[PDB]
Amino acid sequence: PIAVLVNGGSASASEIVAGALQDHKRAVIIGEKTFGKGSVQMLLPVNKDEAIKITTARYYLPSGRTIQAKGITPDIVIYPGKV
Amino acid sequence: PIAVLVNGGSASASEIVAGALQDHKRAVIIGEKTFGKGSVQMLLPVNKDEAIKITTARYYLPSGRTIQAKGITPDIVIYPGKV
Repeated sequence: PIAVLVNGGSASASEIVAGALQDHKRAVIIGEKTFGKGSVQMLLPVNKDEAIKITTARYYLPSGRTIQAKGITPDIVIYPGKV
Repeated sequence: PIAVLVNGGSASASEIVAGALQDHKRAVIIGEKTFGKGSVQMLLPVNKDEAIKITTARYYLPSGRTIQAKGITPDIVIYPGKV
């Protein structure tokens, strides 16, 4: 058994696991909505000493739905607080 | 699926339904510890018009443990409050 905890501070790779497991029903995502990330920033030179960091592609979760920019909705939504 | 809720104000076949499901893994008891009260009382006549009210037997949960006066310990323990 698995139980992944996510919140508004999770991005990119931490959303791939939290979304591939949820789409495969391999875990229960608990927490809040995740920080929308999931775009790769390829660095390529342009000038002799300067370059550009430009978004090139985005990767989508096993279903097909995209991380940008909705994020992951946990199955059991619960905000942080005292027990 | 089932999800039973119990509280310290439950007893006397409120722990037969909760206890039997818990021992058969048919539900997930949630709440606080129940008020331990398991016993059978009868009114055996002893004299012409005098009788005694004496407990003779209790009911033991499917496992074989007793309700009086341990009660039912929920699998998930929480207390009343605002989420």
